[PDB]
Amino acid sequence: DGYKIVCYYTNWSQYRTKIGKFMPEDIQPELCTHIIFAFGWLKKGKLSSFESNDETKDGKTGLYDRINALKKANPKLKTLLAIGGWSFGTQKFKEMSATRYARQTFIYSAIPYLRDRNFDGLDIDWLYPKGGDDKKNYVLLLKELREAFEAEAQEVKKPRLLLTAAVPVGPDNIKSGYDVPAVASYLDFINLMAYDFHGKWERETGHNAPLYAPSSDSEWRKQLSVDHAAHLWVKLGAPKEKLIIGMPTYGRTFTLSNPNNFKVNSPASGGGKAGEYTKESGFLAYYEVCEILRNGGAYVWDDEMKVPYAIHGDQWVGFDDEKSIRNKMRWIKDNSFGGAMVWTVDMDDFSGGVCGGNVKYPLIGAMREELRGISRGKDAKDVDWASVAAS
Repeated sequence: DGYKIVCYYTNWSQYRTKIGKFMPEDIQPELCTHIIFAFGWLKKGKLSSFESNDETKDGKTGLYDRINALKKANPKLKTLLAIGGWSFGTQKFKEMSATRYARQTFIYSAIPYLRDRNFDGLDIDWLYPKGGDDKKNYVLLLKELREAFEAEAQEVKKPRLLLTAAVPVGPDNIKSGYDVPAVASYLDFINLMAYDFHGKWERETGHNAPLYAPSSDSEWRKQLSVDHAAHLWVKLGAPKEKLIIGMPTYGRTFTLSNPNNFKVNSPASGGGKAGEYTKESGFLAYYEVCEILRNGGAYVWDDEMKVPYAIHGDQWVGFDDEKSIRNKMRWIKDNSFGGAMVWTVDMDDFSGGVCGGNVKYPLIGAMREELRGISRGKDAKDVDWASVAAS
């Protein structure tokens, strides 16, 4: 019971190098209440593996089992397998949801797939259903999934498989694809993707996940905040306690058109340069932002948005730190939402050796501390970037 801490683990984090290298055993069993495995896949209309080393074969334990092995040390921990995401696209979801036969084919493939691999549930990450057909068919998919999960539980006399989904924060995306009252009814809980509010696809700097929109925001764009998105879902009929609010352990980066104009909503020429470990322009892991702040980068706290950004030369990154995360946890409690979701567990300072505070998982550890009252350790102090970094 209490607030949830829902952590996404991404299987491609296994390929990162040096400090970035992450494996299932790097997760502390007591860190999260739920771990979601990103991702499974779809083949011939049925739930399947993303990559062969997810599976256990011949002598060799796969990633699925290494993640689920965490439940031996913490029997209260729940695991789910996610299907979807950006690589997956939309066409495969369209075809799988379009007819009852295709939906049932997926569903009766999904139940044994999960049970045989000791998963406690399924997370749907269709990004995104769009238009009237998708809007109806998505509901039909969740309805028939929940239906079948309910029946299975009673027949096998085991706790029912959980059904969850990751959902968008953009008002237009929400309106086009989501019959919210029906969607919420069939889901156990809802992982609100409260990040990617801004990024290199825009011509000015903007924060990845502002709690509140800056005053320099046009009036369309002030809709783009964590606060506005979460309350929009409530207004549309989602129960507050089913809303698990996403928290990014990453930032979105820009290259400033002029290094002297570095505030939020400043002209940008494109994405920030790629980090060594995540190798993606416009994007940095939290521990990559830490490296910047520990090597000459300047830190700005925006008291309007209640989030920080960092500047180094013409490089600009909007990210979340221990300060903004704790304030967001207070906002979760003040609004009675269901808990925090994290994207991802593998981009926090999981080794505890990069950001300088010598605490493993400073960000997620802070979430657990604020929401579930569990200490990060005796002398675990937040990094005060205001004094540590430049200004």
